[PDB]
Amino acid sequence: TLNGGITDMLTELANFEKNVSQAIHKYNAYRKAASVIAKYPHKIKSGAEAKKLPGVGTKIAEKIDEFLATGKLRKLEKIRQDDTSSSINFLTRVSGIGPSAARKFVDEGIKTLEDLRKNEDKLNHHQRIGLKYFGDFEKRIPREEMLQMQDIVLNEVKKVDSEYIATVCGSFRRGAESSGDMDVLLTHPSFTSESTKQPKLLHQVVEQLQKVHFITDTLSKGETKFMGVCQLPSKNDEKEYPHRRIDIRLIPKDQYYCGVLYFTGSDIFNKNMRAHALEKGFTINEYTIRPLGVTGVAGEPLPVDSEKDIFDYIQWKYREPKDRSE
DNA sequence: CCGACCGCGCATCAGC
DNA sequence: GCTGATGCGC
DNA sequence: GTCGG
Ligand SMILES: Nc1nc2c(ncn2[C@H]2C[C@H](O)[C@@H](COP(=O)(O)OP(=O)(O)C(F)(F)P(=O)(O)O)O2)c(=O)[nH]1
Ligand SMILES: [Cl-]
Ligand SMILES: [Cl-]
Ligand SMILES: [Cl-]
Ligand SMILES: [Cl-]
Ligand SMILES: [Mg+2]
Ligand code: NA
Ligand code: NA
Ligand code: NA
Repeated sequence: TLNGGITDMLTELANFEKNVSQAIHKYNAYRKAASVIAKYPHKIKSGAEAKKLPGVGTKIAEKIDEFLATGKLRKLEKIRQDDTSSSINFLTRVSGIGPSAARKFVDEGIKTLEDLRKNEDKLNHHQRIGLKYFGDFEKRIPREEMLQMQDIVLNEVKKVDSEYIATVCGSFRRGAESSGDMDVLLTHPSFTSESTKQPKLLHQVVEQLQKVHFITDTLSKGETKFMGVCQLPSKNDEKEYPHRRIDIRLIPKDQYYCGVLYFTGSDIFNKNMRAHALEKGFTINEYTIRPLGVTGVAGEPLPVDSEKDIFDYIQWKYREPKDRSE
């Protein structure tokens, strides 16, 4: 929060480009700037000072001067005054409603929460759940609750099969004192890059968690990726906990490190690392790290036995989870 | 300049 | 039914 | 919107 004013501005600008302009590269350009500045250990005094940092160009330097000088940005002031922009930005806050759907709904006259509610018929399954838990999904999850949730998930998983290994990643693994959701990496010895000796591996876990009333809804579900809703159990007479978003990813056992790396994030950290990888002649995905042949085509997976091996391949000093929050 | 911007699972759709 | 592109999200 | 070659 040392430069909280500036970073909030950039993020607001990032959201505008993504949601309203549908300019994904401008979106990421603003995010990178916000990130590098959030990490800057000095209270910024000028755009020029800011331009020294990588990711901050001329355009953003100018905006920072305006912000430092007036405490606001006219460009944003107008965006906030624009009804269409405001409506699209809001609608995209519903899980399942993206830039396209948001703009389309506004085109039909659906611009508010009230509107969405009386038009459920026009929403797909995911969007319907996103609306239902609109309020809840906006709430943060205290680490204390993340710990209780972890306990439930690991123990329930263990009940299904002692050989499953469930790892909580995302901001939680990065040591965050609060998280936006719960991210679970799952592995079973019967599922490897070599073969799938047992079907319904993810299903079983999902089913067990639904049985105990932990998982309450499903946004989407496939063979290796579950995306849904969960809720901690409340005691007698106490208000129940808010519903939380939960993602579960089943990854081949032998590809755990690339998997835990990917799911630990952050998303921006992953983008930076994968980009750096390319520059170093490698391509990284949640399964493997492969070299780039002279042609520019990925080669065979390289041997990995720790998160650090991945960092070594691209000549990056290892960075603990707590330091990957970009 | 100007091309590149990480990589991929699931839901949905049009076209065959 | 299938494949492929697109939307959305992680 | 920003970067490198
Ligand atoms: N290669 C990519 N990896 C991505 C991307 N988005 C998410 N991820 C990865 C890294 C997250 O930690 C992880 C979980 O995705 P999530 O959105 O939950 O992020 P995080 O948990 O880090 C969080 F934003 F901090 P939260 O508010 O939930 O506490 O998924 C992406 O665009 N590319
Ligand atoms: Cl763009
Ligand atoms: Cl402003
Ligand atoms: Cl691996
Ligand atoms: Cl791969
Ligand atoms: Mg998360
Ligand atoms: Na710069
Ligand atoms: Na959304
Ligand atoms: Na998540």
